[PDB]
Amino acid sequence: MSHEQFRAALQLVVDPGDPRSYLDNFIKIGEGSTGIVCIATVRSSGKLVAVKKMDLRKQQRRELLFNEVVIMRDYQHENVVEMYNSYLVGDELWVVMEFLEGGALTDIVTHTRMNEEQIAAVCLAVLQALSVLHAQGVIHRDIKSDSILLTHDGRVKLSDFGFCAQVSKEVPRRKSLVGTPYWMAPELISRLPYGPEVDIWSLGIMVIEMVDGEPPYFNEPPLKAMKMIRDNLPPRLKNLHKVSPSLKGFLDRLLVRDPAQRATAAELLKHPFLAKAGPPASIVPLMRQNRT
Ligand SMILES: CN1CCN(C(=O)N2Cc3c(n[nH]c3NC(=O)c3cccc(Oc4ccccc4)c3)C2(C)C)[C@@H](Cc2ccccc2)C1
Repeated sequence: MSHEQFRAALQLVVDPGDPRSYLDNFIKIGEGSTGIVCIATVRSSGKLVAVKKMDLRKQQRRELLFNEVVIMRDYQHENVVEMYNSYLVGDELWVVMEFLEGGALTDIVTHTRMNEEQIAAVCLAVLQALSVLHAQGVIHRDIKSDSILLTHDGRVKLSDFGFCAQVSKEVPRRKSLVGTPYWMAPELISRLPYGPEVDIWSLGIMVIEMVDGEPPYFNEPPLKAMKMIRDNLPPRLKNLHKVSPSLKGFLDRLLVRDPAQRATAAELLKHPFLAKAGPPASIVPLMRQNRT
């Protein structure tokens, strides 16, 4: 797919018109894997939203970007970040999405230690989203703390579907090497046909993040960690004894090398560990703006 076929295809699935017609005061707040993030205001209502501006000339696999807009444009789930509109502006894809005040889980796991009630709440939210997604044949493929956002009141939402893929009866598996090194499933690194189960492994790594503050082999270069993940026995927790038997049991069902033996999102939703989940209000204290 050439650059022009890409822009054209993109132009075909994005909203027509210029967002500058109803969006004001754009203000950069950060950036991502291939662009920047800004906050803006909807003219008519004064409602604040977040805008993801992506550089089309920096997309490694531009097919994946197309998949993100097509598959998730109208997606609606309480634990999934909502996309309002998308626009093709020159050589940039602008995606207008909801603004989540709580930030990403990354900032939390790297500056504080969550209790088990907070961890269960996060796992539960992510698992509710994945169970619905997986049932529809949608695989996220980039589960990690960075992909998890929080609302001001503590609700958990899955975002960053930039690496997502679709499977079906006709095409039950994918083989693309995608995701983030430290969180990649061993079967995916091995380049073996894989399915939704890879999200479950990545989630397990995110659990290690919540307990330890970082994923396994985080002290190793990405390509080296990938080799270790693919060839070594499942990773272990540094703060092993600081977690309960319930959390350890839960984790053991996530980090199973053989995907056929790994638990599924649906099965995990009934695991005793998630019964400890606290309400959204328990997540609030974790946010940077509220941490001491
Ligand atoms: C690694 N990814 C995380 C998700 N991002 C998003 O796509 N975001 C972030 C975001 C959104 N809505 N509301 C927020 N809130 C904050 O970002 C948000 C809110 C409050 C606090 C905060 O952190 C902070 C943490 C420490 C210090 C200061 C701030 C972040 C959307 C547009 C969905 C990705 C962007 C992207 C991807 C690809 C290409 C270009 C851009 C990057």
